Amino acid sequence: MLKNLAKLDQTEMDKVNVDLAAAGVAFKERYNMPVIAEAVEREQPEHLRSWFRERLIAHRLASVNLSRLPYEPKLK
Repeated sequence: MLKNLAKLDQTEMDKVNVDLAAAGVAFKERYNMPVIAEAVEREQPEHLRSWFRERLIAHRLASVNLSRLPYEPKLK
């Protein structure tokens, strides 16, 4: 109703944060700069290891697409 703590929930955002790390691993194409597949993997809590894996496919799509919607202008 008001308290809304259940929304921000450290676990809720934990889940969202893990994907970002996964995306970072997709920066392995950009391995012309430093990317540690070990680190990202180990940064993700083994508990939800599957989540990293599943998200990895998602981030693979997002890596190969290139698009991703960067900055660009585009304003009404």
